[PDB]
Amino acid sequence: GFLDGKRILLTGLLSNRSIAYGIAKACKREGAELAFTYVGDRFKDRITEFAAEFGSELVFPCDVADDAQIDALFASLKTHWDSLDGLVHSIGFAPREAIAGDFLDGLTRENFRIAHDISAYSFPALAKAALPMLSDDASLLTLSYLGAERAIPNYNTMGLAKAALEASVRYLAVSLGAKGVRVNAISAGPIKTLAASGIKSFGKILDFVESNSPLKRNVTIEQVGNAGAFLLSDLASGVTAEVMHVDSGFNAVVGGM
Amino acid sequence: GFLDGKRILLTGLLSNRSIAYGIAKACKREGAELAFTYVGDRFKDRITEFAAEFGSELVFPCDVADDAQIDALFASLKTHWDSLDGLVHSIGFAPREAIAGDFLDGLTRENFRIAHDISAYSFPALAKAALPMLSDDASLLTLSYLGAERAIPNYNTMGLAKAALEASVRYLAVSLGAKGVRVNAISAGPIKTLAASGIKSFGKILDFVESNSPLKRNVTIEQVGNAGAFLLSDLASGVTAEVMHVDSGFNAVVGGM
Amino acid sequence: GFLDGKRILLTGLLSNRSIAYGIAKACKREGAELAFTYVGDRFKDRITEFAAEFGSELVFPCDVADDAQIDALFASLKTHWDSLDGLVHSIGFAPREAIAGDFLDGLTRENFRIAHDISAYSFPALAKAALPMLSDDASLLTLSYLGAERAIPNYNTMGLAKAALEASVRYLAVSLGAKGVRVNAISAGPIKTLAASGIKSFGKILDFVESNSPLKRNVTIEQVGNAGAFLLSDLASGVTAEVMHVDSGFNAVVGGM
Amino acid sequence: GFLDGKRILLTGLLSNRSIAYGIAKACKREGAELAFTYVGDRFKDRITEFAAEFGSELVFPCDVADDAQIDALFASLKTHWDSLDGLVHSIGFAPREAIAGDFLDGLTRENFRIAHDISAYSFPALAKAALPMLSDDASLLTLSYLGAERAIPNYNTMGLAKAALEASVRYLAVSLGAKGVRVNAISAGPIKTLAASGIKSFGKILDFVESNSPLKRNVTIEQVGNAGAFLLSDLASGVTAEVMHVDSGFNAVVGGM
Ligand SMILES: NC(=O)c1ccc[n+]([C@@H]2O[C@H](COP(=O)([O-])OP(=O)(O)OC[C@H]3O[C@@H](n4cnc5c(N)ncnc54)[C@H](O)[C@@H]3O)[C@@H](O)[C@H]2O)c1
Ligand SMILES: NC(=O)c1ccc[n+]([C@@H]2O[C@H](COP(=O)([O-])OP(=O)(O)OC[C@H]3O[C@@H](n4cnc5c(N)ncnc54)[C@H](O)[C@@H]3O)[C@@H](O)[C@H]2O)c1
Ligand SMILES: NC(=O)c1ccc[n+]([C@@H]2O[C@H](COP(=O)([O-])OP(=O)(O)OC[C@H]3O[C@@H](n4cnc5c(N)ncnc54)[C@H](O)[C@@H]3O)[C@@H](O)[C@H]2O)c1
Ligand SMILES: NC(=O)c1ccc[n+]([C@@H]2O[C@H](COP(=O)([O-])OP(=O)(O)OC[C@H]3O[C@@H](n4cnc5c(N)ncnc54)[C@H](O)[C@@H]3O)[C@@H](O)[C@H]2O)c1
Ligand SMILES: CCCCCCc1cc(O)c(Oc2ccccc2C)cc1F
Ligand SMILES: CCCCCCc1cc(O)c(Oc2ccccc2C)cc1F
Ligand SMILES: CCCCCCc1cc(O)c(Oc2ccccc2C)cc1F
Ligand SMILES: CCCCCCc1cc(O)c(Oc2ccccc2C)cc1F
Repeated sequence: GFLDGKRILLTGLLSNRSIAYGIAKACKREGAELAFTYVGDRFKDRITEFAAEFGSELVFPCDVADDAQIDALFASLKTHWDSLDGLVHSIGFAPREAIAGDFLDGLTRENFRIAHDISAYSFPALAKAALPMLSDDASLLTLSYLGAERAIPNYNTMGLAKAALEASVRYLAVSLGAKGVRVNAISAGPIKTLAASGIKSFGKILDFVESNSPLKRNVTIEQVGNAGAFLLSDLASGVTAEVMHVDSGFNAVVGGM
Repeated sequence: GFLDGKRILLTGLLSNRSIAYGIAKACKREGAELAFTYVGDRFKDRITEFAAEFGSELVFPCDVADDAQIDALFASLKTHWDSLDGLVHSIGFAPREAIAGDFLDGLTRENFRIAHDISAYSFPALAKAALPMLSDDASLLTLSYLGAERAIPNYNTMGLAKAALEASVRYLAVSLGAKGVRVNAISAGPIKTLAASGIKSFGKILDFVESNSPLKRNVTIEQVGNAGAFLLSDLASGVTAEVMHVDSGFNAVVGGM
Repeated sequence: GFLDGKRILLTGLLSNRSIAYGIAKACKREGAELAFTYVGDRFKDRITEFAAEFGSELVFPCDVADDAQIDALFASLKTHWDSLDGLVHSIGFAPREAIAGDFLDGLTRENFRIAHDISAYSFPALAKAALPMLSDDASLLTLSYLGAERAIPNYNTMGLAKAALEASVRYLAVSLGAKGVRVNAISAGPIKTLAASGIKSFGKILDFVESNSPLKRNVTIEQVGNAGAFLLSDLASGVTAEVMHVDSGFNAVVGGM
Repeated sequence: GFLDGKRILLTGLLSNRSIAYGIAKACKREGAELAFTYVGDRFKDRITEFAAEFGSELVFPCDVADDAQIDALFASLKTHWDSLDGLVHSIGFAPREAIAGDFLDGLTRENFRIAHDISAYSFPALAKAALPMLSDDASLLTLSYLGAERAIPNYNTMGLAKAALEASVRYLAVSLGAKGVRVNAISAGPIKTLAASGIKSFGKILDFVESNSPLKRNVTIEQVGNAGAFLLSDLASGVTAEVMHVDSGFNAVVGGM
């Protein structure tokens, strides 16, 4: 397959509906060797099973709020892999009130700080910590959403954090590019994941995308997974600093009128 | 003039080269009544003189790192003005290392936090605190830079923060818009201000814009000031959620080849 | 006013609902001297009355399909004005079928040709013909619509032509910029004009913008007019190659969900 | 491979440096069956050899200036293939003067017409003619350049045509999407092809991209080819109406300062 030999670390594989699961499944199909992170000792068994499904026993704890855990992740990974070819950042968080209702009602300094710390900062932070072991042709991928580009109801503080995240893709691409490393994002359409059980204006958004997207259907984690596998692969060696929409074309229309 | 009767609070007027000074001068010319903020007791005399130049004695301290000072600013302003028609956010900061050299070398969690706190969060934070006294036709303006949209050498962490800031313009526009309040940014070209004495890759950027911009010249604080006055005025009542480039058209070209 | 002394030629003033009428009214208020074009001998009396309303008797025929008429327009204007400070291009056309229903059903080579000839080519063609008499600080303005940027139902072939038009703003800005001339567009929201009595999916779009735009209201020709006057004026001397949205912020949201 | 069974028609394969050749080579590797167009009887032998290199004897004449040839192309193809799964539009032309020097000097109505007819109109025209035989999961791909988005010296009239072309990608995506057909573009970086021997400001642009792109290298037809194969494949079933940059990240920076 087109990822034969590539060794890829995936964050954010929480359930079999996680975007990271679709990415994991596609990467495994195309021949990659995988390793996985988790947060909280209670998910250790679950992530261990997922890893074994993908022929892997490489699982490591990493709460990205913690500098020591970020450093320890790569120290641990390095005892198995002398080099890293891929990194999937599929991590996000904002306090409930900061992604519900009116943008200002949910705005506080702490809510802003946490959302940007976990959803934006953590991507280049992982990149920096991984750098000494990145292969020259490594590829780093993060996940964003159209709320970074345009105001979408309820997305609120997460829209700000995703905008910073997309900017980080561009600055990372420049920092790491002379070495040969690529950095991209996928702007994925709505998919019913665990994170989506935050606000269900989600049902409304899901219906709207199905009705108004050019393909008249919502995307799947298989479709996002395949796009992800592509970006992580040498097939995409000409592509960096890109935010690729995998959203049935929804971003490109004015819908609903 | 086209701002007759409008009462406008300006942050960030540090010296007579400040972008806020150009905005202040243009607003005053067009008939606005002005008030000003400052940071640190040592600038109290200087900002007091600027205010008097613009026919004003309304000066208030406000370090935007401090919730109590943000709240106290509007409590103080309210003892003079029962309503606020305009707000100019012309504030930014990142630690020196976070806007010099390689993006990852200057990246730390604290540097990221501070840059986003001061340069991005503070805009909607001031908006929220001002809201109870905003007039229905009020207009809020912030200042951004092309580094939000594309990777520019040295801008680094500030590029991420400005991207979040531009997103905040869109979410603020939605939150405040049903009331009638407008929220916009100007993406200004390089201008030799006190903030510009950070990294002088500035001389290089300044030369490059002069050589490659469509108008073959750098912008002035008078030009940014006039665009600002326009946005704060009822002339711009159809315009909100916009990031307007005032940069001699530089953003629209691929230059230097 | 801020256009005192400026001499501005306006195309496209067809009725008192025309966007050009709002622009004309705003320019006249701010002190400009106006001249006007028309198409077809039957509109000569009507445009003559409009011109007199704005203190002008300067009216000239110009079908932009015709090279000879474009050249003759400026020869005629030059017998009155030795220089031209402003040009408003507020002209568009596509055959009915090319802006109704399915994009491919209405697509023919001739429909494509006509739409691009009249709606896109004519802007830089007028600029080129005007160039020998343009003042160094002249300002050229055209009108576009969000359908250039994103696919909007029914807009179809006009979306392609407006995309080419917006590109022409950028290339014109470079060509004319070293002289000092500025070139911009306003991307206006829907306004019930004569052109809007093409397809009334217009009623639907109008309702959708009112319901979903940040300001929760449609724009007016007064609002587009004032933005236009600003762009044509020295207030906007820092602004070129820009496509400014005057659409109540509608472009910046994902609405309707 | 990931295009096994897919039947793909490629236009624009002129020499072994053509972007279409890289696309052809990648599609063939991934298992596609190919057919090819050519213009002018003198290239019949050359295109016949290329086709045989890719295991094909399916070659057809098609000058896209001619409606009858467009219709005859698909009538001919249909005698071999009852369905079409992919279409690569890798065609462009503007008269020499319209892509050299100053934008207005090279601007004429005929130059504008020809550039838009051949470089923009021809894409949806081929789509419309192919439609009756397109498979439900078909994928249509065109090639664009950054000059559509920003003004690049010399690109001039072709910048306008590529902007219209990118808009056509969005309108085509909507028209064909309910059926299930996808439509995308690749915005490729400079590559030394036969078309590039127009103006050699090309050497300058090539050097500039190598020096300033994040990956510090120019793209290859292999890299554009692989991205193309991806877009034409079911791996990209979630992706439509997209303009994907394959340009070493050059679009995402401000370079050269
Ligand atoms: N589901 C969608 O509709 C959608 C659309 C566009 C983008 N995205 C993005 O895709 C990414 C994945 O989300 P998802 O949809 O797969 O939902 P998910 O719940 O399956 O994945 C979210 C992950 O974030 C991880 N996470 C949260 N806080 C963390 C921390 N402090 N340290 C480490 N990990 C942490 C969680 O463990 C979880 O694995 C997110 O960035 C999300 O923003 C999702
Ligand atoms: N000068 C340029 O080239 C340029 C270009 C584009 C955008 N901008 C932006 O314009 C805005 C104004 O900068 P400037 O160029 O006028 O330089 P400046 O130094 O004159 O203004 C910066 C202001 O930020 C204020 N500030 C910093 N920390 C603060 C805090 N904690 N609380 C309150 N105020 C604080 C300073 O007091 C100062 O008044 C900034 O947002 C800047 O990012 C500047
Ligand atoms: N009305 C809207 O909702 C809206 C929104 C965005 C942009 N626009 C654009 O604003 C501009 C003005 O349109 P409008 O809304 O004021 O409607 P309008 O009917 O009042 O103006 C259209 C003008 O195009 C002129 N025109 C058509 N063919 C011509 C030719 N061959 N030569 C010279 N002039 C010709 C007509 O004479 C008419 O004056 C157009 O470019 C339009 O695309 C309109
Ligand atoms: N080479 C680059 O740097 C570059 C960069 C970005 C985009 N592009 C685009 O990629 C596409 C392919 O160009 P290329 O670089 O492979 O150069 P090329 O010369 O190899 O391909 C151009 C093709 O256009 C075809 N063509 C011209 N007129 C035609 C007509 N009337 N009917 C049918 N075909 C016609 C030619 O036959 C030729 O095959 C073009 O659209 C071009 O604009 C090229
Ligand atoms: C807000 C209306 C539409 C949002 C749907 C798309 C979407 C985007 C996401 O970034 C997403 O993941 C998160 C959302 C909020 C907080 C944390 C995460 C991981 C989940 C999700 F369903
Ligand atoms: C990094 C190369 C080009 C940057 C020049 C434009 C510019 C943009 C700015 O946002 C600016 O103001 C700051 C920059 C860094 C940190 C804080 C501020 C206020 C100053 C400034 F000169
Ligand atoms: C297609 C749905 C929304 C379109 C509304 C906005 C609009 C945009 C326009 O560019 C416009 O003017 C024309 C439209 C088609 C053909 C010719 C013109 C001048 C009129 C008009 F009402
Ligand atoms: C104008 C300066 C940079 C242009 C380089 C990239 C490029 C873009 C193209 O679209 C291209 O193909 C054509 C260019 C002009 C006319 C016709 C074609 C096919 C060739 C080409 F080298």
